[PDB]
Amino acid sequence: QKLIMGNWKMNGNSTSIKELCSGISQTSRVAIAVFPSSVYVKEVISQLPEKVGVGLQNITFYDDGAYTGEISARMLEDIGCDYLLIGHSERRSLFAESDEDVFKKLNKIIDTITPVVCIGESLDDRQSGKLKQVLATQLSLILENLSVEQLAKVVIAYEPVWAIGTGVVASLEQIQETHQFIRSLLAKVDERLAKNIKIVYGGSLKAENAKDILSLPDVDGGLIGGASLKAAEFNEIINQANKICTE
Amino acid sequence: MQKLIMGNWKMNGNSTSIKELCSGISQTSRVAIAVFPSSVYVKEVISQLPEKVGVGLQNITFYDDGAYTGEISARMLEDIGCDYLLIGHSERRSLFAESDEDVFKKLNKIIDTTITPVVCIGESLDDRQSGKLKQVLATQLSLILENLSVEQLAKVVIAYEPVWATGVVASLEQIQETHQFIRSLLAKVDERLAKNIKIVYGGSLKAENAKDILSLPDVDGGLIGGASLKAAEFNEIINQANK
Repeated sequence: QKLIMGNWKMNGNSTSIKELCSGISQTSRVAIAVFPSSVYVKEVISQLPEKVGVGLQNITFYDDGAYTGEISARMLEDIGCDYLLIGHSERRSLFAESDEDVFKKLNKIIDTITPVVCIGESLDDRQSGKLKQVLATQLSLILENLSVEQLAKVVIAYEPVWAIGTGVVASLEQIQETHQFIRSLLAKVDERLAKNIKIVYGGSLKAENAKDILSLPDVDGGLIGGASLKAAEFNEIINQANKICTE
Repeated sequence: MQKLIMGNWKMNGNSTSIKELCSGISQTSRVAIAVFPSSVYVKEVISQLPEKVGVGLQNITFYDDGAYTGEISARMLEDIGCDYLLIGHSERRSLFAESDEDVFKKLNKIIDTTITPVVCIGESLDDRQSGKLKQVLATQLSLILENLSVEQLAKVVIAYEPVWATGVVASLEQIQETHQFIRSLLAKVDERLAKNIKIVYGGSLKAENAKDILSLPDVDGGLIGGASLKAAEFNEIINQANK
């Protein structure tokens, strides 16, 4: 179940999305997903087959009621969302989403909807040797209070912020190094699940650099960002993971 | 007169609980009505509510379209067909650290559009009982009344939420002199502008107090929370505020 998903982010409109969902609709035992903006979710699930998983890029761990401008897990399931994004760097950097905020939202849907826990270290963290410290911290509340049965449903979406926006390139060794380390943090709890948990890379992925990244031994797919906005591109990234996983 | 009765469905309801709400609200004169559903339910409300009833979004951002998850834009506000937008609600200011500097950048984004912004203001129990009410209220409109022209400050709605009032309820005449004060602020900008600006009241606008609160001299409309979800009590308040 090679998990290839696309973060659409706040980009697009009603027309550019319907033109894409037709283009997105175009494929062996793999897993493709899409996270559109909140206002377009019911349209997107209506323009795609259920084989494609659809989710939202953020909810709120509050129960329904006096909470303005927010969406809940119960309002998440009513739309028909299969997955859910948790802990994105931009919600963490531009809105100060803490590790406590991540675990609260995760606990809402953990026993239901496959969660997508996003993690990543900053550029100052990697240069100051805070690499392994922060990634263990961003995993503390998850691995300390949940079980193998709940851990298996969690999908880690590693996105290295030290390479996003900073322009600093990411060699395929340090990509494999971090994915190998993230898996080792789970291996400290259970290795049979750690070796069969989907840790998808959420850095800069394009159709040009598609292979040699998914081909790495510790990559279970990608959390594609800007490249996922185009069908001829996203479906090209689709077909790459399809062929390399078969042979 | 003219009343702007608006319903803010904060974080409530489902598709089957909104269809019955929309069709069930559809039963007014030259008196504007608006509805604030969730972003995951906006087009469902557009598909079930009449044209003359406004449908706005609860929260957007000020950043342009780009690498921003979990947010909604002013374009997505316009492309989705929203006629209104709620700005500066006390819950987003309390629980999610929404600042006046955020309120202004989001308001300034949509003021040049056909969308009527609904900027919300209000002080808590600490502020008014300590006399700070005049300060913590002029602060929140300070940025807005600064850079916005008298023409820009038109079609801007001031929703005053009495956050200071659980069992205790804001007194009736204790609201009129409050709505009188905030208009005397824009009276320093322009008396005429402060004479036409619609200022609604963001409190427990329940059915058994429809006329009285809306009959206060400086109450230009209403932004209801819990009773907007029950269309029977929602319709009656618009019906008891038809004139």
